[PDB]
Amino acid sequence: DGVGSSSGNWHCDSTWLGDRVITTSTRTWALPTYNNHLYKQISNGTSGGATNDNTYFGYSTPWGYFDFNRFHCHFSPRDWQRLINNNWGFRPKRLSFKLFNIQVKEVTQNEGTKTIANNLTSTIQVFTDSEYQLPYVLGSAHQGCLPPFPADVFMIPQYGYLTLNNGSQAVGRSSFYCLEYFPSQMLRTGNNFQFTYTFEDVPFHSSYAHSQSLDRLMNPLIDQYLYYLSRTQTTGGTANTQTLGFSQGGPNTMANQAKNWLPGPCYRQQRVSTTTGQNNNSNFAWTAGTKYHLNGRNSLANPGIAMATHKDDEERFFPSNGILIFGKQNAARDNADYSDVMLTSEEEIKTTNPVATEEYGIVADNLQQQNTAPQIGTVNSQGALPGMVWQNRDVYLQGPIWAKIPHTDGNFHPSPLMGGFGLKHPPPQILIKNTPVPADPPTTFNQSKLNSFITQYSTGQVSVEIEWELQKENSKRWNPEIQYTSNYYKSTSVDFAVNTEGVYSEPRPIGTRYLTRNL
Amino acid sequence: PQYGYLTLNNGSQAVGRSSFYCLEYFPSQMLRTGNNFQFTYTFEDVPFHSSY
Repeated sequence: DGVGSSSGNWHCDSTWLGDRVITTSTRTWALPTYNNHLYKQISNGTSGGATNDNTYFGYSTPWGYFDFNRFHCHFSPRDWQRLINNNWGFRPKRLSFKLFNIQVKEVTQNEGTKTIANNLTSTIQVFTDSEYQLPYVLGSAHQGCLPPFPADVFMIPQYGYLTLNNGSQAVGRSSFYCLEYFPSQMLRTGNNFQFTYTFEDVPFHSSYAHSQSLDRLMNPLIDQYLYYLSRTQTTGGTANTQTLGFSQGGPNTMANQAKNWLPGPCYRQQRVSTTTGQNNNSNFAWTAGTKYHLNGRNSLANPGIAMATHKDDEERFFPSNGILIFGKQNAARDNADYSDVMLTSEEEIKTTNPVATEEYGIVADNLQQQNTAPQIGTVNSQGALPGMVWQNRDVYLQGPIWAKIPHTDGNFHPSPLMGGFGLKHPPPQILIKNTPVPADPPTTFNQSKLNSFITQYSTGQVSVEIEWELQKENSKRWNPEIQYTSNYYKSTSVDFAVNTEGVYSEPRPIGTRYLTRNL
Repeated sequence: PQYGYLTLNNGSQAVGRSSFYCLEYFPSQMLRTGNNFQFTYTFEDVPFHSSY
């Protein structure tokens, strides 16, 4: 451990072992100085043009954190093609972490001449929060991941958190967390940092699509032995009376047959079309949205429960706020055009789940009599019933991996609505910060705190290794499957590759459910 | 020198069977000043050269 000797290597490799796969990825980072080393109250109120639905209260800290909670940090696009073609599922088991080659630099600005020189004595402060005593920011799909392409250099985000509020004011039950109250390890150049984490048990991910549906689980050749009500009014003519008639279900009346299972839950949303001439001519993005009400606020049900996107031959329809939407390379932040975003599709789960843009079913409404016509009622929102089945939302190449289950008394089927894995004890947050170095103090005493600092920033590498567990394919199916493939004809540039200017780019969101399985 | 390589083509355009190799995908050893690097290779059998 000296100045003139490096303290690491470059490990970026993926190995396959039958039922395991170990992926390692290495990047290079740089950390600036946040808030000029100060804690700051930040808030938003109901004054101005703002509404009550968008207010907050919180604090902002000089610490920066690491986010690798997204699948493209670990999987090269060939390895994503090896994964989804040959397996019925996967879950992770354990991971590791390693920071090394810390360099700390200082900058000086004198009359346009900006000089950068080494600093060999300054430190950085890194610690992990294992016992979960902080707010958990990860798993909320923010920016700042490791880059998809290994040759790129990225910038570390900033750590800030929210508390309770009443408008732009706090309450008595609010909290303030000072991040210099936790034990941390200080590293000069020539040091390093590492730890090792172990996942708990979790269900496998369902990386398959059923080849069969709930309404078609019967034998097409044998009648049933169990009747139903088939006729109430006679058919002799116009002199009809009331009667009772019964029949057996068979091959020609397969909608009337008795069934054992129910489709999944429904929470209906509004339908919009990709052809702009077929929609209503008003701004209905928020007024017609699907919302859930929570303490005088209307939060957007995004992306809602796991429901199918569109039925057969209707690829142009999609729910307004019920799917994941991914932006292309160099898309605008506000008011991006339709040709600049990528819409995903969850048509694989229509074998069990209802379509998000249609109702669940039809129930009875009153008590029919001799002088009373019977009435029906359309169910738009249905909770759980005994005997339902459903499928969770699919995972993607650039979607998130995990999410922390909130510590409450009760929860029901704790899978994340953005897809991925549900964990009670997630991977811990890692917080990094430059230790301050003062400027020249006065010669006489002063009890004020020092506010004149030397401007610094740091850099180095990072290494993440995650081991996955697999489940192999074991089907007896005769005809060929469906595989993810490339395009055969020529193009201007190769997909999943660099530009002629050096810009990496992803053409399309890749799903996971391509193989088949019977119900 | 500098390392560059060629693939298949049809005119100034690629085809589907083309390849892209990213050279930061292989394991490599990083050297500061004061380090070094070495290896050792062995040839297979080959006929003698006819220097006559």
